[PDB]
Amino acid sequence: EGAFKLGLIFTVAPYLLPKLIVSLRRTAPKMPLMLEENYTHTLTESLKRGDVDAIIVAEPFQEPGIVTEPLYDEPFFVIVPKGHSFEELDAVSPRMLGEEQVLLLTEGNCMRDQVLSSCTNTLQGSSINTIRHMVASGLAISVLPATALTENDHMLFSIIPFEGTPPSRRVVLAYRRNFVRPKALSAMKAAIMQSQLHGVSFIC
Amino acid sequence: EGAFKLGLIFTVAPYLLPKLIVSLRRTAPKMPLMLEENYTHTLTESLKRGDVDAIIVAEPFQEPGIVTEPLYDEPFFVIVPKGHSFEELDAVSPRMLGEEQVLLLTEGNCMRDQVLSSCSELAAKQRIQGLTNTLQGSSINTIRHMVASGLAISVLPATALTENDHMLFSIIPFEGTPPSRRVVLAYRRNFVRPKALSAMKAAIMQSQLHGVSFIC
Ligand SMILES: [Cl-]
Ligand SMILES: [Cl-]
Repeated sequence: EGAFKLGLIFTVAPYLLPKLIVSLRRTAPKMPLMLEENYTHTLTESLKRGDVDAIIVAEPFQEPGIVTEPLYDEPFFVIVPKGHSFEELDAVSPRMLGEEQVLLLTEGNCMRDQVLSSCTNTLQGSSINTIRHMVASGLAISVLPATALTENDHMLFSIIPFEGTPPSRRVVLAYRRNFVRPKALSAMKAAIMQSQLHGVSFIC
Repeated sequence: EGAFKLGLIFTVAPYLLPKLIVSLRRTAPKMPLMLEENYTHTLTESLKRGDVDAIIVAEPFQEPGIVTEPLYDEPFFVIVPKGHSFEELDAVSPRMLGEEQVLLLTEGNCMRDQVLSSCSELAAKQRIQGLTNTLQGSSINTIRHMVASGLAISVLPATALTENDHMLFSIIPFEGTPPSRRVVLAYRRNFVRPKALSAMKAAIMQSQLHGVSFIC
């Protein structure tokens, strides 16, 4: 088979891919990947031009001539520096975060909106990588997507769940209505679905 | 506010930060960090305007009124899909990867040139149709996953190599003298906080990062 071109948003790509490759070898053993990571907007534009075959992005997503399929829901968690007061709380986070310094990802990341919608000087990182290590060092607190949280990273900060129903995002596969590789696409949505990504609720 | 503003290149930040954060809690346990990851040239401009207190970059680096202090050398390794011929090879990779499809980082990554300048059978392809025809990924993240998917082979910095990703591709050593990069600390020459600086170099030197040789 010949290369599928897949684009994933920044806040998803580094976490989904490792598992997508493994389950892709089950579902499309002979199909190489050509991979793009980028902002939703530049990703939509590139898919519209057929520069890229399918992209993984998140609600809200609506675009003429483009089809999306649900993949999974991914809950958010609050992270805080070691010794932050929320360390005493079980899963006590609603919008008690109005009184805290919160790092939000830069504009262009759909993750700024989805946390903002849950609850100039606004402390802000360009990425999860810089945001998690800023928090680790005590600069402030943030909100991360479940799949961005290493089992092994309670050494760096503390993950404090939201209470009740956590804010979450819906990750989806977007592709052109007129796309003409039905087998590659279908093989792709199955690798993702059989991927075994931790921390999410697959949509079935 | 006690906050030290530190910038690091893309191909360094994700691998050094976690350890650095841990060393830093011994050597400046009250110094919070503002961080930026970016391309070298972007980073230098920020250092110069004082938006950032210091930056982590690699050789070659020379800039007027900027000082650098070496931190470590970091070898490169070839990575190849599962089942690639290089897999039964010894540590055989000289530059006989002029014969292979070689993924390389996009323009703005100093790692593009370091990989190039090592080999030359590879600069040839760039001389050809290069710099857009070239087979490239903007990040080590997309590259590692194209190599693992089947797409091609590549050359990676040691500290990017998960001791537990033999699942995805195969790490092939360069024979004899591995090509390497030199990671260094750069700051303006008359920075007012020599103590902040010195705790940074200290925390990095003691970070215990794997696969590098520290420069003492
Ligand atoms: Cl990120
Ligand atoms: Cl540069």
